[PDB]
Amino acid sequence: TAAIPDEIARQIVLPEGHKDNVPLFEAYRWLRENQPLGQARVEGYDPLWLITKYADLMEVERQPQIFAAGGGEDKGSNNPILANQAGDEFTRQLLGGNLRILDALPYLDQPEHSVVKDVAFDWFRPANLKKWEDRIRETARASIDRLLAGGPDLDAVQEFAVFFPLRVIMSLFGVPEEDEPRMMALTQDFFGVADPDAQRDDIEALSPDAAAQQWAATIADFYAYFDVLVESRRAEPRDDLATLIAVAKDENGEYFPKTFAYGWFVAIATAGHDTTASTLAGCLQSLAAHPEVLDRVKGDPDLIPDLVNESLRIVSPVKHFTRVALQDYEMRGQKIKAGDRLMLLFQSGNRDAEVFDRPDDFDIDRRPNKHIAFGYGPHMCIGQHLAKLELKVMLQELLPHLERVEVSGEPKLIQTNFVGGLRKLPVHLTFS
Ligand code: HEM
Repeated sequence: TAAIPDEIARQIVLPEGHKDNVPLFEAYRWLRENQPLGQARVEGYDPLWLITKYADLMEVERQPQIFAAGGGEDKGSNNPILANQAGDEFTRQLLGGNLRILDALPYLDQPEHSVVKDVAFDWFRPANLKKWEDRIRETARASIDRLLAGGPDLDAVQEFAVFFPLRVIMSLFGVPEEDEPRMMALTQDFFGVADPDAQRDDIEALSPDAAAQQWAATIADFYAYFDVLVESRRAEPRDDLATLIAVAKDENGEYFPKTFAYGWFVAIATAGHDTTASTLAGCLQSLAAHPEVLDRVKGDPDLIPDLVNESLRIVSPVKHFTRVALQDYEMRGQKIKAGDRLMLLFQSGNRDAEVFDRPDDFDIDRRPNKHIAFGYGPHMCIGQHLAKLELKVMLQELLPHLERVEVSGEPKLIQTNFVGGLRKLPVHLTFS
């Protein structure tokens, strides 16, 4: 019944707690072993049930009519992405009483979620992504050509891994190549709201609501860009993902509101490349630590999907979404009350020893690899098949050209409790 101890709670709830993976993962582990379902009561935050166990993540996510993302019929009464209390008060002042700052899938509950998700569900299915594999492979090869040209010493993140997923999604999306640097800068603002090296110049960095001001400012910049793209594609449809979303109409034959397209576009333009870049950089970091794995996958390229799955489980770059209980609910001997918020800790589920043998080991021979890096339930990642295709294609093209990865300098993580991973990985590569 006791609250989670304050230093364990702060490690997971505060963005500064994610600056270093070692103490973060040790806090997840302490909970899984000692207090698998407790309430964090951190100053400045709402109370949060920390969902640390793999089984519990599935139990919550498969019951959306009990555990809502956006607050159910009171739309926007829950923020699916954890802000501090001051930040949710800023957003309620800006929007007028609610937190639904985007019409993107994470903010929506059924049945609205289901109607909106169906606009793009088919596009993202594996069979419908096959048509893009040759373009993806040509982009991977061009990126590898630049890696070989630039020599063996680099930041494997900012000087390699960020570019391939950005070019892939912008080409599929239909954003011109010259607009990639703007999308990259806005993505850093969006995922960097609480990172001290990613502060926008136009917000008060030290305000109690700074992250929420940065979130809102970045969304307004994306809206200005995507208004022009939606109007362009409605006027002249093209064979791109922008068009599919921009022209979408509801059951009454009316366009979905423009902000619904903007919501898809914000998710595509941010998660559509950043998570893949994080997983690729993480995989390279793990191949430096486990050179015998690089040797094995070069010897058997059919192991590449297994390498991708284990990189997803270990990196788990999307750390959480929040839920709110619409009714009282008993789980694991605890009484969640109506109105209580939950924090779904996907990285912790991915280290659950009840599911994974030696869960901190990098082991590509987990078959099946039961990871929950893409979440679960109706909100399960829509982009998962595109991410796994891009990572497979890039590793098929890259690994034959790598004999060894050495980390030659200090890795840096994005300081976030949301969408994180490496921002810097200094390497020395040995090419074949
Ligand atoms: C390594 C790559 C990725 C990882 C690990 C990842 C992980 C996740 C996770 C954990 C969730 C939340 C699921 C839940 O609420 O249960 C999610 C949601 C989502 N992801 Fe992915 N993602 C990846 C790539 C992508 C890509 C490539 C796209 C788009 C092209 C994308 C678009 C989305 C969207 C739109 C949502 C919201 C779904 C909803 O609420 O219904 N993701 N992702």
